[PDB]
Amino acid sequence: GLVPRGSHMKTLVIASLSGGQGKTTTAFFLGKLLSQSAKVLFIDADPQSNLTFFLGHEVEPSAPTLLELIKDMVEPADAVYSLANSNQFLIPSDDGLSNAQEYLASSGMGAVVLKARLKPLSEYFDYCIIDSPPARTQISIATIGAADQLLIPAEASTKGVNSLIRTLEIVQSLEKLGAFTGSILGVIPFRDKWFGLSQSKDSAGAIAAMKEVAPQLRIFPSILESERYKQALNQGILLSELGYPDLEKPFEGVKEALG
Repeated sequence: GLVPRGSHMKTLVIASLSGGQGKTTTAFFLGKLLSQSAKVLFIDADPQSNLTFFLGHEVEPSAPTLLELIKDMVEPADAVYSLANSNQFLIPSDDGLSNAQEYLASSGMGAVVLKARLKPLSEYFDYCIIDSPPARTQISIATIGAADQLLIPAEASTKGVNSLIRTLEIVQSLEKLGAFTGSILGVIPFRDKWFGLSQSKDSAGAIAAMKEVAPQLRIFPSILESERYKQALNQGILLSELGYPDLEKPFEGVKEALG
């Protein structure tokens, strides 16, 4: 049973055209951090289902997940599961989430299907954090449509700059069509390589080119390349709890920009 409150749930989406463990990382640590003093709803919109795994949830056989919520086969709240933490909940994903592609496309309003599905939950949480799939897919675009704020991780590399660009053009076209009504929180570069005191010229350049391509956008302190992210993720804890609080700073920065 879900306790309703005075809350008007603010939906944040971590979206980026290309394949990146950057979104899932950013969704995990950012959600966990928001849940310190707020009620947070995680949505795992990637058919790879990592966020669901990292948050330590397993989907039982006849259990309704995101797929069932998208296809209107179940009340929204029946796809919301409680987590270990008392402030964190999860609309999971497993195997067949990709069957949502056909359903969404053929509906003729894919990009706003999820936005609709989640309205009912508006009063029950303070935040919704969506980890979107690593492609242009129907789903990909339904998450963007659902967003009040959009956060775009981008690899500090040429591939990352090109992905930032394709993502902004996808967003713009959804805005023109009326699907995307939110604003863009900013870009958060990731896999930024440093060699002690000097950063990789390649990373410095990509990040410099991000500010050029999108001078209107805010570019957050970046996520250093580091195995720690994967280590904490694996044991389901924050980076500060693992012992490396500096790495947590760029996520703190994002939290502070939502308040």
